[PDB]
Amino acid sequence: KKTIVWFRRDLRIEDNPALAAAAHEGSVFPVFIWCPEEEGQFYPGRASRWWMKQSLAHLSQSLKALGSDLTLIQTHNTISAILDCIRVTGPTKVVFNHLYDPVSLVRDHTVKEKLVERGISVQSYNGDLLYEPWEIYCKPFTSFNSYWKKCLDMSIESVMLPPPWRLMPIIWACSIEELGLENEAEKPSNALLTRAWSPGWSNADKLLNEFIEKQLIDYAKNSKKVVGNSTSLLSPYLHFGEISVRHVFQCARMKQIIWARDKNSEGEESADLFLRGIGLREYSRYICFNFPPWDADVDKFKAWRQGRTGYPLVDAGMRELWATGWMHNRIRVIVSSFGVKFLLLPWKWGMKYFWDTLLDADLECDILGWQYISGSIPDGHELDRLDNPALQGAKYDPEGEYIRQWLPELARLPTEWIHHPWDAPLTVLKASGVELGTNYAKPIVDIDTARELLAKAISRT
Amino acid sequence: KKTIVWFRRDLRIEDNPALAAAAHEGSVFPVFIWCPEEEGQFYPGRASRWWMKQSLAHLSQSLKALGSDLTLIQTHNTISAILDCIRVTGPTKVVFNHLYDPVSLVRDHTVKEKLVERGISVQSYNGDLLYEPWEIYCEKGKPFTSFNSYWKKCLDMSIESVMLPPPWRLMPIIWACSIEELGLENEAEKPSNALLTRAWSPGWSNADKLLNEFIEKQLIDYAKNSKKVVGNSTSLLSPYLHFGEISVRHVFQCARMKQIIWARDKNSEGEESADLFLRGIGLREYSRYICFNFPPWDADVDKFKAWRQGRTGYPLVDAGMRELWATGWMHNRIRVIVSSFGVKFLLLPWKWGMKYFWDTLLDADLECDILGWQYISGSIPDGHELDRLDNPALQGAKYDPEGEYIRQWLPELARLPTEWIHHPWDAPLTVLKASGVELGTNYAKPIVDIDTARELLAKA
Amino acid sequence: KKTIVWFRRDLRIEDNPALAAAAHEGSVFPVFIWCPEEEGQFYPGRASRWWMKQSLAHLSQSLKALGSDLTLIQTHNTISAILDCIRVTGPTKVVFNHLYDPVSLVRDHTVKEKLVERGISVQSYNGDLLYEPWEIYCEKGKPFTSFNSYWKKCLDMSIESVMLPPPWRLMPIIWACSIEELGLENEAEKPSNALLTRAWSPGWSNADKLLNEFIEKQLIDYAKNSKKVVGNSTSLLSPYLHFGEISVRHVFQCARMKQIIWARDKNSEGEESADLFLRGIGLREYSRYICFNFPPWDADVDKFKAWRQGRTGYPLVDAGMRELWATGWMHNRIRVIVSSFGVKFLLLPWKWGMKYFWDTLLDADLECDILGWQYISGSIPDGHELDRLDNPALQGAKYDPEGEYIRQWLPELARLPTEWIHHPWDAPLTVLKASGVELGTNYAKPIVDIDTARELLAKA
Amino acid sequence: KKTIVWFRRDLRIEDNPALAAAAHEGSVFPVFIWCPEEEGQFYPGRASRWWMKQSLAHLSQSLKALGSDLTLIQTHNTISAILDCIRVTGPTKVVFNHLYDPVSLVRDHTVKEKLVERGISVQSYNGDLLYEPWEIYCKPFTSFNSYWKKCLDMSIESVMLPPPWRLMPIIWACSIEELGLENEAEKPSNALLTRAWSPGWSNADKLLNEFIEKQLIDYAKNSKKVVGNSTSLLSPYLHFGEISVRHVFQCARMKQIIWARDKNSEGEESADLFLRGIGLREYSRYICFNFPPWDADVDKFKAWRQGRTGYPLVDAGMRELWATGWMHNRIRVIVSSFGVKFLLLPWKWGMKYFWDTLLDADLECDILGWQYISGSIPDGHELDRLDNPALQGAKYDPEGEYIRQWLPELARLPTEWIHHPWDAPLTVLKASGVELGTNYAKPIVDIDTARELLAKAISRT
Ligand SMILES: Cc1cc2nc3c(=O)[nH]c(=O)nc-3n(C[C@H](O)[C@H](O)[C@H](O)COP(=O)(O)OP(=O)(O)OC[C@H]3O[C@@H](n4cnc5c(N)ncnc54)[C@H](O)[C@@H]3O)c2cc1C
Ligand SMILES: Cc1cc2nc3c(=O)[nH]c(=O)nc-3n(C[C@H](O)[C@H](O)[C@H](O)COP(=O)(O)OP(=O)(O)OC[C@H]3O[C@@H](n4cnc5c(N)ncnc54)[C@H](O)[C@@H]3O)c2cc1C
Ligand SMILES: Cc1cc2nc3c(=O)[nH]c(=O)nc-3n(C[C@H](O)[C@H](O)[C@H](O)COP(=O)(O)OP(=O)(O)OC[C@H]3O[C@@H](n4cnc5c(N)ncnc54)[C@H](O)[C@@H]3O)c2cc1C
Ligand SMILES: Nc1ncnc2c1ncn2[C@@H]1O[C@H](COP(=O)(O)O)[C@@H](O)[C@H]1O
Ligand SMILES: Nc1ncnc2c1ncn2[C@@H]1O[C@H](COP(=O)(O)O)[C@@H](O)[C@H]1O
Repeated sequence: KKTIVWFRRDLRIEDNPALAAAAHEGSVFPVFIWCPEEEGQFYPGRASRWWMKQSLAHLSQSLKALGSDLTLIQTHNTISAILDCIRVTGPTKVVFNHLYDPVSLVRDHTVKEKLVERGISVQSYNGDLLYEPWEIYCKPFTSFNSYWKKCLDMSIESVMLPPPWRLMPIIWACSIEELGLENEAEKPSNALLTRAWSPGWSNADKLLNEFIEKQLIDYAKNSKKVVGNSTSLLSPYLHFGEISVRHVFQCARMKQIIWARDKNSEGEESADLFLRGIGLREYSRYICFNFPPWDADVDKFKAWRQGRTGYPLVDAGMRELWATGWMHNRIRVIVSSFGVKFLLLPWKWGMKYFWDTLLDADLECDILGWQYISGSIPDGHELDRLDNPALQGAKYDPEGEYIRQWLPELARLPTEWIHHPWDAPLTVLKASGVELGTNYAKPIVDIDTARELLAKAISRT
Repeated sequence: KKTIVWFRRDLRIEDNPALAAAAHEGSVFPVFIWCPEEEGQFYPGRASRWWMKQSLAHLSQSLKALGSDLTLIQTHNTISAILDCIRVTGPTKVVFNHLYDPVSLVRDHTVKEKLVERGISVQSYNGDLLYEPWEIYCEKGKPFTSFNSYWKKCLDMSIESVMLPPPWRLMPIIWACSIEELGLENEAEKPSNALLTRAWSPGWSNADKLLNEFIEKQLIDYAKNSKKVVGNSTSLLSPYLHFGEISVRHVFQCARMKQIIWARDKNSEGEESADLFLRGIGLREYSRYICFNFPPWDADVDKFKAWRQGRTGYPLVDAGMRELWATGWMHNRIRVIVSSFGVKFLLLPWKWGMKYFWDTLLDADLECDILGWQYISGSIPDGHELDRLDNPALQGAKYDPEGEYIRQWLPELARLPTEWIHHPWDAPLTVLKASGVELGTNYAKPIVDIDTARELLAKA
Repeated sequence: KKTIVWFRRDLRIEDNPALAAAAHEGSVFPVFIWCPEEEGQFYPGRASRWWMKQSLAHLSQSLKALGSDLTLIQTHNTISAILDCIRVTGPTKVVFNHLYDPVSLVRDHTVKEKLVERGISVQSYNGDLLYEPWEIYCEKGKPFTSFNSYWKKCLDMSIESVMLPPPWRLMPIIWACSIEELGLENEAEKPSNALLTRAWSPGWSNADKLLNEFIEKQLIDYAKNSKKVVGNSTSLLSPYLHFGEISVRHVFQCARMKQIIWARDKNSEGEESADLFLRGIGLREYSRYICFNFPPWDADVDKFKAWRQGRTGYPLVDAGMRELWATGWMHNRIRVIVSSFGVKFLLLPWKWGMKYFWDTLLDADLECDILGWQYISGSIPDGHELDRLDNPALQGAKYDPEGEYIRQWLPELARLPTEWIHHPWDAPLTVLKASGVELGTNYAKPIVDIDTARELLAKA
Repeated sequence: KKTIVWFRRDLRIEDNPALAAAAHEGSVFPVFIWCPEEEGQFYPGRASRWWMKQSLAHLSQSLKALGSDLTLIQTHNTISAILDCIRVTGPTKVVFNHLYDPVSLVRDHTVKEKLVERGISVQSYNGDLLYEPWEIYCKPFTSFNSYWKKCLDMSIESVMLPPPWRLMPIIWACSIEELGLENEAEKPSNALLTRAWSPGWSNADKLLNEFIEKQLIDYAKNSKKVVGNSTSLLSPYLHFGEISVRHVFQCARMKQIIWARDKNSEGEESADLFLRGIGLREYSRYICFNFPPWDADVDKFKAWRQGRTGYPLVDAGMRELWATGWMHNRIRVIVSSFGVKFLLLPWKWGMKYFWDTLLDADLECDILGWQYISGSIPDGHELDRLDNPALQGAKYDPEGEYIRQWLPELARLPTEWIHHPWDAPLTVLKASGVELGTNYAKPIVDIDTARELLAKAISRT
C-alpha cells in the first residue's frame, strides 16, 4: 500500500479528496513538480509566483508537522519525474485532482494513459467545483439567468471530508530557493506587498470566518461603493485552492436560511447577491469547457498604465492597482472599457498587463470578464454606448473620497466638479489649487472625437 | 416516492442523515410523536420539558419556512399512529435515527419488525456518536475495561463518517394537535419556569452561535480555567448536546483543527488545552459504550430536605445547591463534591440523589448520570475509593483560592478572612466576633460532625 | 518667615487656601495632631478610621515628594503640642481652615485667643463651603426657614470665591510618632477590615480620577437612573467629600459648565439631570446652614439585633442591611426605607439607629446625618409626616420594577415571580410551593404584623 | 452701572477677566468691532478669517443663550464707534484685555487717553500670558535656558475666574454676513476644511481633556515622528484665546506631580517636554516686547509652493500643508531651511505664504521660528551647515510611511533608498515602478553646487 499524491493547485489539507483517499488507504509520498516548459504562454506572472512561494513554504511546514514532508522537483519532463519516483520508492498508486485548463486536460490524459500501460493504477477526483460541466443540460444553456435558475433548482451531489489525522512516512529533489520563482533584483520591491496581504490556508480560514460573521449583512449596500474595503477579498485565496468553495457556499446558505426565517429582507438581498457572485465562477468554467484597426501606439499604452490619462477614476484605479495588486469590480469594468473604447488599443496588451499585475490572475474569469465588457455576449453593455463620468461618479463615488485619497493634489475641488474638471470654470479652478497642464494633465483624447471614431466603426455594422 | 421522517431527539436540520436521505429521495412528511406511557420511569423532568417545548417551537418555525410543516401527535400507541399516517397519506418509506436507551432499542426493533411485515421498507441511521459501540475491540476480540486504553485505541483508529449539508427545500404532502395540548407544562408553574430565560435560550440557531464564539475566543485558556468553579469557565454545551441541536462530529472537527495549528507553531499551552477538551468529549463516547456492552442507609427525611435546600453548614455544598436551584446547572467539581457528601456523610439512599438531579438538572442524561455516579461511588477501579473523605480546607485552597464563589452565593459571609472562610468551626470566637458571622443565629452549625461520620463509614 | 500649617480635615493639596498662603509667604512646617479626649462622643467610628489612615499615608507620600514632610503627634492637649512646636522651630505664624462642628468652633476660638496672647499671629480661612452661613438672609435680615426659598436665593446671588493652584515646592524646616502608633485600628480587626479594598480606594489622586469619569460619561442619565436602587446609579462621592479630598467648588463648576452647554443646544434631559444634581449639591449647604443658625419606646434588644442582621422578613429592608454590612454604603431610598422602618414599625429609640449608622457608614457626617433623620422623623414640615406608612408593593413597583435588587442580595428567593416578590405573605401556597420558597424554614415570616403596628402608631 | 465689554481675541467665556469684572459689577453691553484699515499689513489671511467667522457664530449663540447678545460693527474709526455706543446707551465704564502686538499697544494707549479726557473710566486686564514681560529680570535675560530656569523658580501670581452665570441686558450694527470675511468664489473650496477641524470653545475644551487624559504619557516618544498625529494640536485654539493657557499649565503640572510621586521616569520626561514647549510661547512674547543677494526667481518659488522640488520630505510637507492647513514642527524646520539655504529665496515670500496658508498664523511665534532657523540667534543651527536627507529620514521617518502616504507614486521603493532616490541604481529604479523625469521630478538644483554657493556667502564672513 504505497501511494503518490500529486499537488498542483490545491494547497490545503481540509476537504482534499485525493489526500484523504490516499491517507485512509495506506502510506503516502506527497510531491510537487514544477515544469516551466510545458506551460507555454500560460506561464504565471510575478505577483502570482510571489504568492505561490509563500504558500508553498506554509504548506511544507504544515506537512512536516503532521509527519511526512513535501518534495519539490524542477524538471523538463513530468513523466520522467513520476517514473523516477516510482523506481525509487516502489509505489502502487497515483492520485490527483481535476483541472479544466486546456494544458491541464491534455497533460492529465497523457499521464493516465502512459501510466496505465505499465500496470500502475491511477485515480483523479474533483476538488474545485460545485457541479461538473457535463452534468447540467436542458442541450447546454446559453444565458446565465437560465443556467443559474437550473443550478439552484437541482440538488448538490457532494460531501465534505475531514482532514487526515497523521501520515505514515516513506531523484534530483531540491529546495524552495532553487525553483527560481523570484528574480534577483525584485526581491526587496516585492517584499512590500506583505503590508496588505498574508498568504496561507491558515489565514484564508481566519479571513472567511470574520467576513461571514460580521460583514455579509451589509453586502447589498456596500457592494456598489468603491472606497475603503467593501467586498470580501477572497479571490487570491480561491485561485490557489486554499479554501473550499463548497465550504463558502454552505456558510452563506445557512446564514440565508436563518435570515429568511426571521423576516429580514435586507439579509435576504445580501445573501442572494453573494451567492449569485459565487455562481458566476461556475458559469465561467462551464462556458470555457463547453465552448472552446487598432492604433499601434506605444506611448498611449504607457500613459494608460502609469495613470496620466486625465480621468480621475481611471487614474486612481491604476494608482491603486500598481501599489496593492487589486481593484474593485466597477473599476475593472471602467478601466477595461476605457482602454478599448477610448484609445482603441489591442485588447491583448490589456489582458497581458492584467495577467502580470493582478494578484489573482485566473484564465476563465479573465476571459469571461473581457468578453462581457467587449460586448461579445448579448448579456452586457454593447460596444456602441460610452458612459458619462459625472453619472458614473454620482452613482459609485458620491463624495469624492476615493478620488481625494489616491490623487491628493485634488483635495480641494468641490464635490460637484471633482469628476469632470474640464467643465468647471477658471474661477473655480483658481480658487482651488488645481492647475491643468502644470500639476494635473489635460484629457489625453477628447471624448467627443473618440465617440465619433467608434461611431464610424460601429455604424459600419 | 413518499417518505415519513420520524423525529425523536435530533432537533436540528444540519448533519441530519435521515432527513437528508428522505429529502434527496423525494417527498417528505415530518412527524413528532409523544407517548408518556411507553417511557416508564425514564419520563423526563420539568426542566427538560421546558427546554423541549421551546426547541419544538423553534424547529416548527424552521420547517415551515423551508416549505413543509411539523405534525405533533399525542397517543397511547406508536404503531397505531404510524399506521394511521400511512393509511392517510399513502407513503412508501419510513426513516429515523438511532438511540441507545433500553426503551429506545426495544421500540426500534418492534417498529422495524411490525412494519416489514406489511411490505413497507424501513431504514435507520447513526446521528449521535463517533464510533458505534460494536466497532471497537481488543486484539482478542474483547471489549476494553479502562478508559485510558479505550481512548488510546479510539485515537489510534480513523473515523468512518462524513458530514451532510442541510436540505435546500422540501416538497410538501389523524388526531394531530398543537404545541399547547401536548401537556408539557403544568398550570401553576408557568410563571416560575419563565424565569430561566434569564440565563439560557434554546434552539439550534443559538447552539451554533454559542459554539463558534467558544471555539474562537475561550478554548486557549481551558487548561487553566478548567479547575476554578467561579464565573463561567467551561463551555456550557451539555443541554444543547443532549437534544441533538449540535453535531458532536462538528465539535470534534473544530477542536482538532485548532489543535493542529497550535501544535505546528509550538504552543504548549494550546496543546494542553485542546487535549483536555477532546478527552472530555471522549468520555461521553465511553459512557455510551459501557452502557451498551454491560447492561444500611438512614431513612431520614429532614436530612434530605436540609441537603436539598442548602442548610448543611458546609460552604461549598451550600453554594452548589443554591446555584443549582436558581440556574439549573453546576460545575463538575461541585457535582463531585455534593454527590460524595450526600452518600459518604449523611448516608442517604443514592436513588434519592439520582432522582433530584433528574428533576432539576437542565441536561439530565441517563448514560452520563450513571457513569458519574458509579465513578464517585467507587464501583469503578479508576476513581476515588469510598474509604477516603476529603478535607474542606484543601478543597477550597485547590479550587476556590480567594473565596469569591463563597461570598457571591452566600453574602452573609462577606467579611470572613480568606484563611478561615471554608472551615468556620475552626476560627476562634475573637475572629467570629470581629466578623459579622454568628453560627446558630444567621448561619448553621455543621449538621453532622465530620469525625463521627468518618468513624461510621470506617465501620462499614 | 516661618509658618505652621495645621491639617484637620482637608487632606488635599489643590485648592487649599491655608497651605497656598503659607507656601507663598515663606517656609512651612505641616503638622497633624490627633487627640481622642477632646472629641467627646463625636469620636469617629471604625469604618472612618480605616479610611483616615489610608488617606494619611497617601498624603504623607505626596508631601515628601514635594520637599517637606508630615509630622504626626498624639497628645492629651493641643495647646501644649502647638507651643512645643513653636519652642522647637521658632516660627512666626499659624494658619488653618474652618470647621462648623460645635467642638471645632470652641477649639478654634480657644486656640486663637491663647495664641494671640503671646504675640504670635494666627489666621483661618474657608475651605469647605460655597457661602458662609452668616451671609444669606431675607429682606428683613432674617434667616430662611424652607429649603426652596433658601436655594432660590442662593441661586439668585453670585459666588464670591476664587480657586487657588497647588503649591509648586516647599522650603523645608517633641514626641513625634509614626502612622502605626496613632492606634487607629484594633488588633483583631485588621484582616477583616482589609476586605473593603475590594470596592473602595482612598486618596485625593483617586477622587480626581473618579470625578472626571463621572462628569464625562454618567451625568446625562442622572435624572433617570437616580430612582433605581440596583447596580451603581449615583455618583459615589460622599466619603471623598467628607474628608475634603475634593473641592466642592470644583464639583459645582464642572456641573454648571455642562448645564450651560446642554441648555444652549436644547437638551431637555440634560437640563433636568444637571438641575437635579445641583439641587443635591445644595442640600449639603443647607444642612450646614441650619446647624449653624439653629443649635414610649420598647427597650427590646433582640428586635434591634434582628434589625441589624437582616432577619425582619421584608425584602427591601433585608437587602439594604445585607449590602450595608458588606460594602459600607446604601442608596438614598434604602436609607429612607430602613430608617423609617426602624422608627415607625418596631418603635425603637432613634439613638441606637443613629449610632449604628455612625459606626458602619463609610462617610459618617454629623450635619447630613442629623438633617436626614429630622426629615424622615417628621420634625420638619417639608417631608413625610409620622402618621403615614408606605406600602411595600408600591415601593417596589416604583423603585425596583424587576426584582433584581432582591434576587441579587437574597438568592434564596431567585424563583418567585416578579408580581409577588415584594410582599410574599400575600402569594398563595400553590405559588409558594411551585417556587422553592418556604417561610419559617429558609426565610422568615414577618417579624411584626403591619396592621397592628399601624394601630399602635395610630394610638401615639 | 452700565459697562461696555470689548471683545478682540478672547472668544471664550471661562477665565475671561474683563467679562467677569463687568458682569459682577452690573449691566453689560458686549461688542465686537472690525476695522480693516487700522490693521495695516498685519491683516489676517484667508485660513484665519474662515476660523474667525465660525468662532464668532459659536460665541454669538453662546451669549444669546445666557441673556445678552453680541453686536458687530464694521467701521472706519474705532473711537467713533465707541463714542456712538456711549451716546446711544448711556454707559459709565469700558473694559477690555491686553494684547502685545505693536498696533494693539498703540491703539490701546490712544483709546485710554481719548476716553479719560471725557470723564469716562477705562480698565484693562491680562488674559493671554503667565508672566507679564516687565516682571522677570536678572537686566533682561538673553537665553531661553536661563529665562526658563528663572521662570520655573519663581511662583505664579494669578488666579482663575469662574464664568458669569447670567447677564442683565441693555448705530450701524450689522450681521455676520456683511462683515465681508469671506470672498464669493472661495466659499465651496474653503468649506472642505471642516473635514479635519471644528472651531469653537466648546470644542477646544473637549479636545484638551482627551489629550491630557490619554496621550500625554507618550509625548516624549511620539514627539519626534512626523507621521499620523503625535502632538497635541492646540495652536489654532490658543491663537484665538478659546482656551486658557493657565488652564493647560495647571493640568500638565498636576499630572507631573502624580507621576513624579510614583516614580515614573517616562512620565516625568513627557511632562517636562510639554511644559518646555508651553514656555517657548512666553519667551517669544517676552523677546518681542523687550527688543522691538537673493535670486528673484518666480518659477522656483512656484515649484517650491506646489511641491515639485524633487526632495520627498519637502514634497510631502507642502502637499499636506495645502490640504489641511497644518504641518509638524520638524517639517516646518525642514521646509523653511530648504527655502532659504537651497534656492536662495527672499525670506519675506516664505513668511507671507505661511501667513496666508497656516491655520494659526501668529506674529510672535512666526518671527521667533524664522529667526531660529535663519541663525540670527546663537542658540540654534548656524547658516553654514546643511543637513543630509538620509540622516533626516533615518531619524524622523524610519519606515517611509509619511512618504508613501502623501506621495503614492513611490509606494514600492525599498525603505533603504526612499529618501535619496538619485542614489539608487537604475536596476532598482527599474524593478520599482519609479521613473525620474516622467512621473517624478529629478532634483531641481544639485545639493553640492548650492552648498558651494552658500559657502561663498558664508566664507565671505
Ligand atoms: C475585466 C474583468 C477582469 C476580471 N478578472 C478577474 C480575474 O483575473 N480573477 C478573478 O477571480 N475575477 C476576475 N474578475 C471578476 C471580478 O472582478 C472579481 O472576481 C472580484 O473582484 C472578486 O473580488 P471579491 O472576492 O472581493 O468580490 P466578491 O463580491 O466578494 O466576490 C466573491 C467571489 O465571487 C466570485 N465572483 C464575483 N463576481 C464575479 C464575476 N463577475 N466573475 C467571476 N467571478 C466572480 C469570485 O470568485 C469572488 O471571489 C474580473 C472581472 C472583470 C470585469
Ligand atoms: C455526579 C455526576 C453527574 C453528572 N451528570 C451529568 C448529566 O446528567 N449530564 C451530562 O451531560 N453530564 C453529566 N456529568 C458530566 C459532567 O459533570 C458534565 O458533562 C459537564 O459539567 C459538562 O459541562 P460543560 O460542557 O460546561 O463542561 P465541558 O468541560 O465544556 O465539557 C465538554 C463536554 O464534554 C463532555 N464531558 C466532559 N466531562 C464529562 C464527564 N465526566 N462525563 C461525561 N461527559 C463529559 C460533555 O458532553 C460536555 O458537554 C455528570 C458528572 C458527575 C460527576
Ligand atoms: C437617614 C439619612 C442619613 C444620611 N446620612 C448621611 C451621612 O451620614 N452622610 C452623607 O454624606 N449623607 C447622608 N445622607 C444623605 C444622602 O443619603 C447621601 O448624601 C447620598 O447617598 C450621597 O450619595 P451619592 O453621592 O452617591 O449620591 P449623589 O446623588 O451623587 O449625591 C451627590 C452629593 O450631593 C449631596 N447630597 C445629595 N443628597 C443629599 C441629601 N439628601 N442630604 C445631604 N447631602 C445630599 C452629597 O454630598 C452627595 O455626595 C443621609 C440621608 C438620609 C435620608
Ligand atoms: N452576463 C454577465 N457576464 C459577465 N459578467 C457579468 C454578467 N452579468 C453581470 N456581470 C458582472 O456582475 C456585475 C453586476 O452588475 P449588474 O448587472 O448591474 O448587477 C456587472 O457589472 C459585471 O461585472
Ligand atoms: N475513569 C473515570 N470515570 C468517570 N469519570 C471520570 C474518570 N476519570 C475522570 N473523570 C472525571 O473527570 C475529572 C478529571 O479529574 P482528574 O482525574 O483530576 O483529571 C474527574 O474529576 C471526574 O469528574
